[PDB]
Amino acid sequence: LRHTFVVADATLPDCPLVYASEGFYAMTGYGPDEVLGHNCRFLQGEGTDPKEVQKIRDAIKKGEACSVRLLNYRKDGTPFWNLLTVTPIKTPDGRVSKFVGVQVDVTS
Ligand SMILES: *[C@@]12=NC3=[C]C([C])=C([C])[C]=C3N([C][C]([O])[C]([O])[C]([O])[C]OP([O])([O])=O)C1=NC(=O)[N]C2=O
Repeated sequence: LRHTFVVADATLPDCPLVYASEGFYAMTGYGPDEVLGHNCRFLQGEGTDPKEVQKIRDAIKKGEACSVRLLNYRKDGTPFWNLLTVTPIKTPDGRVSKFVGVQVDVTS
């Protein structure tokens, strides 16, 4: 099934995206110049459920995995439903270094 993939740097305080797959840029309409070095939340908009945004904010603080269903918006403003799974990548000393994300457009 079609999916996209990003990597966030958890050594920086606000988890900026440091790598994105070609499908991520193609699905959202943003280019690497507007994606790299930024937190993923720019994809959110009016109808994004803050209860689910909270679930990811908390899971990132606690360094746990998480899977939420988020209303996101393309660059041209049109919406799409984003099934998002965030996975923590730890160093051998237990510290979280990166977060990785699989995003599926589940608008069907
Ligand atoms: C975004 N994908 C995504 C991928 C990774 C690896 C991580 C760590 C986060 C996301 N987010 C969410 C965003 O970065 C942030 O974690 C949340 O908005 C909650 O934090 P705040 O401080 O804003 O309450 C993703 N958010 C999206 O909307 N779409 C994704 O694809």
